[PDB]
Amino acid sequence: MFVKQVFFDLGARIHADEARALVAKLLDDTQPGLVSALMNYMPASKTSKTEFPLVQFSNFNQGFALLGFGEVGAQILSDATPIIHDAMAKLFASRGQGVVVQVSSRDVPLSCEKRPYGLQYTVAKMVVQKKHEHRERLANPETGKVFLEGLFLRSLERQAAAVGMVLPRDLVVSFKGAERVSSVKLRPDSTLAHGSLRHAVFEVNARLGGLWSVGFLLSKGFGHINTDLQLGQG
DNA sequence: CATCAAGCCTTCCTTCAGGTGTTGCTCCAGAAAGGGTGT
Repeated sequence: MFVKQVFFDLGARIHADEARALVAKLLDDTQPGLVSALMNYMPASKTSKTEFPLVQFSNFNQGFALLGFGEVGAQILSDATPIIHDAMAKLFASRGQGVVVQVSSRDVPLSCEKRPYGLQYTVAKMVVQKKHEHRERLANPETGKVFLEGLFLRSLERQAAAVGMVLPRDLVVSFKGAERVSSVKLRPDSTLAHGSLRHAVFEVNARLGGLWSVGFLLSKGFGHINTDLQLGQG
């Protein structure tokens, strides 16, 4: 259907995972149901859900941003916005002179159509390795290529299934190359790290008309970009 | 290339003129009786 994008401006850039950690800490004391819905927690305990994250953070040049996929995530985002905005207002008025928190909103629709010609899409900060077997597949390009093709196709399929719209199942994908290889950290000052691709280029015969999320670590603002910008971006 | 506004308001009838004159029925619904005249 549609995905709603909420932009939060504080005058300074904070990273999406750091904003996720910061957002949880300020509201930990009060209103726990709002935090449970925002982070996609299970309704009983603190453990997050296994399924597709409806609410995820993203990147914003002067702050961070929220993505709510579908009507449920849009409603969760709709009820979350004033409490979170007041939380940054009190947090940034507690210290310093004070800064005006500035909000923005968009309701981006989602669409997909199959075309008989290849189309190019580039994704930045792409996490691909999460067990040892995926590290073994990444050593040889032939057996890592088909793994990446299946990962991209299953990512598109699970996002189409979670948003509630039908995706044609005759899509063919192709992967050209990635600019860099870098690690990501789950928590700061932790020895554990996950391998990741940087500026990866993919080619799909079909076209996409909105925000699309691919791969793992979707709730940390990793590996989603606006396709509607990328039609004819060059 | 996608949203982002994607109207608000308040007006939202007013006054008389809102007939006048005239027509407003007529007539006949008998049948001898005394004269003619025409076949």
